[PDB]
Amino acid sequence: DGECGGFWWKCGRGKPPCCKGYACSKTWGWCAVEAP
Repeated sequence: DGECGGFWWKCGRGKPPCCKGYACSKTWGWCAVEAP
């Protein structure tokens, strides 16, 4: 039961466990789906 964030949540270098398919970004300051 890994925790998941949302579509555009705020995160550091991947501290908060985002949802499957979502990636966090320290330069951006948030976590979202890795489309690009």
